[PDB]
Amino acid sequence: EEAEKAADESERGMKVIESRAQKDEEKMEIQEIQLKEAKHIAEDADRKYEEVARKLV
Amino acid sequence: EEAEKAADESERGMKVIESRAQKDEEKMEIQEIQLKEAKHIAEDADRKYEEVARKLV
Repeated sequence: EEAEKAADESERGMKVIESRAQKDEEKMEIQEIQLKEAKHIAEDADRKYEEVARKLV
Repeated sequence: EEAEKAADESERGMKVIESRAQKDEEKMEIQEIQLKEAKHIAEDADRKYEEVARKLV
């Protein structure tokens, strides 16, 4: 019971950190999207920079 | 032995998961850093866009 309880406590710890890994996986994925979008914009803003800068020229 | 093993599976679970959760925290932090760098590129790419777009106006 104590070992199983330890296993359960260990799983509870694990579920908090598994959930944390998942929160971080989700944040990572959100951030990965934000990265492709932040970089998309870095590039798009530069694409637009050139479109407008070209017009500026 | 199965319960202690379960404790060890759950504890190993935590070691792998905690380390993984940290790897995910790091990948997440990396995506945060990268999206922020990309976002900052976007802040400047957009800022530069604004400067040329404003200058275009």
